[PDB]
Amino acid sequence: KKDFSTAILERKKSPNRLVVDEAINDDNSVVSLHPATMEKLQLFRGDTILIKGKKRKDTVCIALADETCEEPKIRMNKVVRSNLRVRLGDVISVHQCPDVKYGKRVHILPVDDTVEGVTGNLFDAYLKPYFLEAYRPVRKGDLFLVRGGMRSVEFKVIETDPAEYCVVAPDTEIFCEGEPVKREDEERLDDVGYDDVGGVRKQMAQIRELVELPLRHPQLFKSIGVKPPKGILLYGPPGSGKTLIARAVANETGAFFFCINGPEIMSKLAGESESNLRKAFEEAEKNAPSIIFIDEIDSIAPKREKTNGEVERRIVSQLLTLMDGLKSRAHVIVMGATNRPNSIDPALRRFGRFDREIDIGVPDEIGRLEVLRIHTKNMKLAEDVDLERISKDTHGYVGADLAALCTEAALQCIREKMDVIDLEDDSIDAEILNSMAVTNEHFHTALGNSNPSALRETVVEVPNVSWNDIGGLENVKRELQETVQYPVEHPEKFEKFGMSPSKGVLFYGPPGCGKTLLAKAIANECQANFISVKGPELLTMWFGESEANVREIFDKARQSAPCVLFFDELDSIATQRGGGSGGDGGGAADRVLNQLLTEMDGMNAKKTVFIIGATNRPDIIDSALLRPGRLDQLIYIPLPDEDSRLNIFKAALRKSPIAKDVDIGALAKYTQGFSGADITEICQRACKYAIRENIEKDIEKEKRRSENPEAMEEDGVDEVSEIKAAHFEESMKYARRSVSDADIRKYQAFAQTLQQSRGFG
Amino acid sequence: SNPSALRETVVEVPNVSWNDIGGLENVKRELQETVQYPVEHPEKFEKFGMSPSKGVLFYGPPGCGKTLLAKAIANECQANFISVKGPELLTMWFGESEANVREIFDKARQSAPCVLFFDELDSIATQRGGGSGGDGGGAADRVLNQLLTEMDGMNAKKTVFIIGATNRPDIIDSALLRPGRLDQLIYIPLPDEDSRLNIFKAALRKSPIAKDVDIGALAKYTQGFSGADITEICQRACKYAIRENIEKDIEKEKRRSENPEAMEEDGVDEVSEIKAAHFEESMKYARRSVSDADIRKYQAFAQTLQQSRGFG
Ligand SMILES: Nc1ncnc2c1ncn2[C@@H]1O[C@H](COP(=O)(O)OP(=O)(O)NP(=O)(O)O)[C@@H](O)[C@H]1O
Ligand SMILES: Nc1ncnc2c1ncn2[C@@H]1O[C@H](COP(=O)(O)OP(=O)(O)NP(=O)(O)O)[C@@H](O)[C@H]1O
Ligand SMILES: Nc1ncnc2c1ncn2[C@@H]1O[C@H](COP(=O)(O)OP(=O)(O)NP(=O)(O)O)[C@@H](O)[C@H]1O
Ligand SMILES: [Mg+2]
Ligand SMILES: [Mg+2]
Ligand SMILES: [Mg+2]
Repeated sequence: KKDFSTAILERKKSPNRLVVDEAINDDNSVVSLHPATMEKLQLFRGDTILIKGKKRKDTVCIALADETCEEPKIRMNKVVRSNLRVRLGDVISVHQCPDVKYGKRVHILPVDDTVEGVTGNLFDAYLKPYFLEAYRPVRKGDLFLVRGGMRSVEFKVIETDPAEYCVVAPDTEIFCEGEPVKREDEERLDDVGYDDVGGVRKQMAQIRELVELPLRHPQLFKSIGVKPPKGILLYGPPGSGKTLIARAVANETGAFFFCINGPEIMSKLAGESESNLRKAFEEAEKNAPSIIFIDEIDSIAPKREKTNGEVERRIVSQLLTLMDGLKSRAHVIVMGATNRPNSIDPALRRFGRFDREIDIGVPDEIGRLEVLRIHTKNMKLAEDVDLERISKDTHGYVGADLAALCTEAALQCIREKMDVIDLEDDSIDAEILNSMAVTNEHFHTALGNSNPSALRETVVEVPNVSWNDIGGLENVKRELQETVQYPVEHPEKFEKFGMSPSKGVLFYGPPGCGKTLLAKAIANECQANFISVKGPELLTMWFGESEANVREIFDKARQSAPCVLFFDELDSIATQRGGGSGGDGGGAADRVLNQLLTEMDGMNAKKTVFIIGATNRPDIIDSALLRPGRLDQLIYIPLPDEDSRLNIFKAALRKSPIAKDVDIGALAKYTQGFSGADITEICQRACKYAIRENIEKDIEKEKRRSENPEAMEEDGVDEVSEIKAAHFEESMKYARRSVSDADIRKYQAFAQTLQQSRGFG
Repeated sequence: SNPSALRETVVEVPNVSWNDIGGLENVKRELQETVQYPVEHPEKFEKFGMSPSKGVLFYGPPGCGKTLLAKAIANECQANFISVKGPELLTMWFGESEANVREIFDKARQSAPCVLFFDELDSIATQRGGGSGGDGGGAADRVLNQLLTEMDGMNAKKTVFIIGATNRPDIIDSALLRPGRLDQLIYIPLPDEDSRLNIFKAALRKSPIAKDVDIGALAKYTQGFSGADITEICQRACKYAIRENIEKDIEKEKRRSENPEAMEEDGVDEVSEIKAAHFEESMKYARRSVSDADIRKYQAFAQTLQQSRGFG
């Protein structure tokens, strides 16, 4: 089996599907099909055909024959590619045009920017010389290019007869009647689509199967005897993808789309907001199938505790009544968008309303890369821009932030060219304008000068850490496999033996021994999402979103199953219940303790969700967290031993320029009782010393050359500046253990007597 | 899919029976008198001109089966069971406020007969601080005083029994032990040699245990272990067996794939029963959750718990 969640997105290869390719002819009403492809299509040489494009756009052209066109090719020209909205490499479908429909009229009008420089009737110069007796097929809404000399005027197919498409026979009596098709109309063409949304595939698949399927193929649901949900609610960080995704789905499904912007509704006088809502719903019902996208729904339907006026609760109630009135099932779907899912009134998040919710969260590396590719598809990038590096460096960047980053890169490119650009002149040199290109350094500078927005939001992603990055801890990994991986990859195994596992683990040990890394590594092994939460972050949550922060992170973990919810730095929240119970500063630790235990109680029934903790202070750890049904498994992470420290050094320096004479194993003997953090700080000090050394070396070399320029560039060239043993010796000189010999036997004692904390002392 | 009404109080008869609980014969015998008789036979007490008490407190080492006894006695009497934990009560005040404890008690009244169990009294029933103060503990003080107030009005409802459970009898507020409240005191001891065999059997009553595993043998070696430790031993053993049979199946499939001509021999996946080796390995890492110094103290409290309403 496989994960069939992302199955609707898959394109089903068919004999009628041909890949896009360049044509041998620039004819706009004629393409060229390979003879074999035509035979599969039952077509013949020079036969009109309908090409199915993207965004519900299609054109009509006569297919020729040529053996150079490989089987998975169609050989269309640039104009057809633009009309279909398909770039090279897309997979269009081909259908026949048996009804050639020799048209009596083919209304043709020009575009203003393609007419600049025409001093004669366009009908007698462009249209008639190429259409009369040519029998060129024409598809309404497609821009065919024409030439009548030096100027090239492109006309849109305004109004054919038949209306859809026809063939331009000699009987087509028509001329150019005015210029009403100015180029600015392109703002509503090629606007949005599936290809314009990147970084979301699971959410996009969910939206498509909840919106497009009920509206295009309701027969499936009717036969299965299930009524599909009518309420969808997109939510996520501001600027992520919501309004784009809604419009993309609406345009791709080809259903009547009505946008109800919250500010627009609330900016009108009382009695017009409700009137507009009623009109929108009525029009959607009349023109079914339909979609009603309510952007910024939080403004028109905020939490009832926050809304003050009566003409706001009235609008909320009107919206609720209208949604309740949609149970007629007139192929109408109401989709929402709100960055504040909790700010929404609870009534909306109920059956018969917005009951199905999709979280358009922060994208991962591949998503950011795809977003950047989408946004830079039009910019004049140079041949040395590496978007992979930028995507790796852009952590916490939503799509809007990436678009702003591209814009800032372009601006920085302009600033570099400001020296050769004079602002006083009302016009800029054409050659200078066309020679501006965005380089990688511009992007790096823009990224340095740009800041992320969704850097505080919880991130649900598979960590990149593997077992290799962690040195030693073989037994800990061996037991973690049993505790986590087996009940996830093989859940039925436990049911076979009639015994359920435990969904809780606690890591206790000296600081810097690799407790945070183990959680990430085990998540990576099981390919399960990882949610990182720190005690300091939890403590500020109560002074803020309050009760709905811990509940929210746990709900997110539930929605993201399988998951590994890690609570680092339990030394603060899990502080043992004070004997003199009191205070509000610790009344937040008591909250993050009791409310957290309450959620732990309800989490054992979810399955495939494991709650892992980490504490450097097992003495103060609340004994309640150790209860069965909670973090009861206790795993001790010891200080690395002689063998483990070699692995730790190697991992810390797995990508370092270390010299050939450095004995990694030698340091292990001298560094005993040092945590992994100290072992990494040793390497950091060594790297800093090497940087100092090679900085001084390069400075001395350049100063030697400048102290008599006649001195030529000798064979001496900048070297690796590898980390010599001297640097490691100097680092070990200042290196100091972060765990004392008196603070290790105590950890051993707690390893012995930790779970006994639920009783007396 | 995720549930929605998973935080709401559930008023249902638990599925736990006396069989799931090992040992504790005397505790069950006295619980019958304390609970079942005044419910099934209410007129009996009126016949003798003496009313019973609607309060019980379970105090003992953790993992000895205090939560299970309440559910079992509810199941025996076919009475509804309402489970409330101290951590849940503490967050109620920062929320619905006064109308959470009142609401659970009203629900218990409406659901009579009922067994209102307050697990984890170690937090709400924290002894009234000598230096009374603070708002973090001002929630424990609330869930204490407001709870006692409801207990006072609950003795007239009849067929409603309030049971508590505390692993820290030292800090238990002396007010909860007053007559008209949780005044009956029942001590749940650590299981003895005979009880541990029953606990193992119950934990493994639906397990594939092999024919050579001596359940009684483990009982001798595991002394001072709570029932939770006895169940974690079985959990470790099951995990080891899962590892063993996972590796066995992987090796078998890899053997077949390392030359597909090798046919499917008579060897087929077996029960993968829990062999004695798994139990030995589990006992290797098994560690008591109750120390020998933290059992004599429970005995001392069994002796001198109800004397907490006076001085120290
Ligand atoms: N996944 C994406 N792929 C491509 N462009 C994107 C993507 N996400 C965002 N953008 C770009 O960034 C813009 C901002 O996103 P938008 O769709 O307005 O977000 P929003 O969630 O509706 N914002 P708000 O209502 O202010 O919280 C879009 O209009 C695109 O130009
Ligand atoms: N076993 C290890 N192998 C390799 N690097 C390690 C190891 N342990 C610690 N480190 C390094 O030291 C850093 C700190 O350790 P970390 O994994 O954050 O432990 P922690 O328990 O979260 N520490 P603290 O929050 O300070 O108590 C890691 O991110 C690594 O760079
Ligand atoms: N007498 C017993 N017989 C069988 N299983 C038992 C017994 N005592 C404890 N257990 C097992 O151990 C688990 C924990 O015991 P439980 O009945 O929750 O005691 P508790 O007093 O609520 N513990 P705690 O809240 O940790 O102080 C039970 O759910 C059973 O799985
Ligand atoms: Mg929006
Ligand atoms: Mg930690
Ligand atoms: Mg209890």
